[PDB]
Amino acid sequence: AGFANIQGRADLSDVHLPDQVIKDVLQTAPEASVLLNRARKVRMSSKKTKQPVLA
Amino acid sequence: AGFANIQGRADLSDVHLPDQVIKDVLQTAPEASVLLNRARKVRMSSKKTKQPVLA
Repeated sequence: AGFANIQGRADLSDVHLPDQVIKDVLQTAPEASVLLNRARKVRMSSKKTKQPVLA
Repeated sequence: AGFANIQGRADLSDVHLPDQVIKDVLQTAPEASVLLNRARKVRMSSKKTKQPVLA
């Protein structure tokens, strides 16, 4: 054997030296859109809308 | 003999002419650390911590 022997990290399986886990995801919140909040909103009831204009 | 004699400082022992002692040590009080107060604080239970991230 000799004198150099010491217990190391690599002598144990990962089950006995587990990483601590933080359960929640590190993320920033989903950002809201510009046009769907600034623009005037109308319900469409057809694929196309028509309006007359003075020209 | 003579007229020249007078009692000097050097004619007494240091026991009888003591310096006054102020017992309290002159010092400024210990400062606080920056990161141990400013950062967010968590208790670790293993050499490593692992967290999931949106990527």
